[PDB]
Amino acid sequence: MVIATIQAEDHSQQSGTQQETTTDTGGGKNVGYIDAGDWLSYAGTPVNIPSSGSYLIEYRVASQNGGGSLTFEEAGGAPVHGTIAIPATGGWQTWTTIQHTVNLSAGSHQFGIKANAGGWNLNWIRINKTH
Repeated sequence: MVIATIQAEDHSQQSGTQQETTTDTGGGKNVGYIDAGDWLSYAGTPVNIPSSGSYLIEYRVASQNGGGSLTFEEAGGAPVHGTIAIPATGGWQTWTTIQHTVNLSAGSHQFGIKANAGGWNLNWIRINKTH
């Protein structure tokens, strides 16, 4: 069950990145020019987590050469929720959905993404119930 979909370009603050048109399904925009240290804050759009427990976080990503990774966290960097490696997809507009699980506490969250290593683009993020 889907808690939220957040388009990557709908950040309230960012550092180091730039938006561009995407040719992924649904069109719109993606965030690109992502490098180590860069980040995206979604603090302007808090997401309500109905109950404490496991949530599946999905990322719609593209990467020419692989090697990237990100940290999913509370905006500001604490607490950190999880990390994920971003695989090569073979092109900057060749898209795939990756996922991992995190524990989240119940209540209103302001999420952020920190790039630990670049080389990837981001279309959207989706937060899902598991349990």
